Amino acid sequence: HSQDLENLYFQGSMNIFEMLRIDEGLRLKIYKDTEGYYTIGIGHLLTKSPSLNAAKSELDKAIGRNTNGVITKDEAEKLFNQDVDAAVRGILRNAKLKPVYDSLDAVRRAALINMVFQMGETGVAGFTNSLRMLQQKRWDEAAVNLAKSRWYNQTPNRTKRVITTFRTGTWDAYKNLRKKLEQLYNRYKDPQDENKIGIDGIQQFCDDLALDPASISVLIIAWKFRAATQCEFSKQEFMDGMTELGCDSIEKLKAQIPKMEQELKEPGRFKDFYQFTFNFAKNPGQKGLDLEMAIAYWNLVLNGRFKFLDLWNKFLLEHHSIPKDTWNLLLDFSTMIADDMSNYDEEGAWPVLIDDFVEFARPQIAGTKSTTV
Ligand SMILES: CCN1C(=O)[C@@H](NC(=O)c2cccc(C)c2)[C@@H](c2ccc(F)cc2)c2c(C)nn([C@@H]3CC=CCC3)c21
Repeated sequence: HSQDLENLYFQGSMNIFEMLRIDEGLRLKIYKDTEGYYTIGIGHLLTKSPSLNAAKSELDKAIGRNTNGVITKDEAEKLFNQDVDAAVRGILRNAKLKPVYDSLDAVRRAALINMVFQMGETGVAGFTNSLRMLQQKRWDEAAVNLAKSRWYNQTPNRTKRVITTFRTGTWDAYKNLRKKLEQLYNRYKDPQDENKIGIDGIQQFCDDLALDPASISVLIIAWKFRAATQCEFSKQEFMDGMTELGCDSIEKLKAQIPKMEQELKEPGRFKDFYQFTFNFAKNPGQKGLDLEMAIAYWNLVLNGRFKFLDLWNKFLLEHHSIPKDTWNLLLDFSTMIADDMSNYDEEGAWPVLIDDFVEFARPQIAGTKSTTV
């Protein structure tokens, strides 16, 4: 088949796909991009349709099988290589980019393609002076000029690697990035399972970040890393997370923590974090979340947000598993409920647990109403 990766075995192992895997990241399951559009692989837009089934239909046509929205790394490379061929055709039609592209060696061509993926042809074509320097093989001067640009300020770590590629004509910046992340992962990995960081490694990670391991900030990091389960941090989770956060060091990750915290000020992002917590805390082998574990995580994530959290604790402690829908709807209850619960709609199809809670809260509510200020 024309797309077979065996047709590229004459190339080096480092290539444009592996470059963008480092600079942008790779997703093997359909996800929504910044604009809400279904995407997979390295930034491959599937459709603007709101229908996941439509996105799956487009993916199946492009891959050649029924994927149910999940592909392999090799399949993602085939999709990406088609996108590269299209980007190169565009470069070759562009009077502002063709001369420099033609003049460049293969490694530096990859750096230019990287730029086009990030900012489009129009954006790259704006770099008139730097492109002329590249065409003249004035590598150090091009590197200096590119570093003065807004591009550098927008994505400093990616831009530094692309600039180093123009400066040297080698893959050194990508070899160095990979080694840094490998050596950092090796500081944390479980000595008995190289595929994960265990509890001791998570503790070392927290210590290196100057985080109380009991801070909600730890769970915020797990959310940003899309961690599947508490007490484990898989190698893929660590590498994908450091990539998506643009960090190759603990110092850089430490600087990102306040930005992750700030994201939660949006109710939509807090809801995402709140819903993530359920699947993260649940035992993989169980369908629901044990009540005691639910209470612990509820107290971490809802303290200061749910005005009836203390009453909720008392209600549950006098109770005898929590499904996902009950977990999710507690946040909606917290958002709508009046300070005295007077606006609760019993016909609203809330979980029985919440119906019972509203009834249980009646003595406390009444007592407060008869208490002097
Ligand atoms: C504070 C809530 N938390 C967690 O967020 C856990 N994090 C994870 O595993 C983890 C997984 C992947 C990636 C990252 C960054 C974290 C885990 C834990 C915390 C600190 C620690 F160094 C080791 C483990 C844990 C434990 C054992 N308990 N919980 C408590 C649960 C409920 C309330 C308070 C804390 C925590």
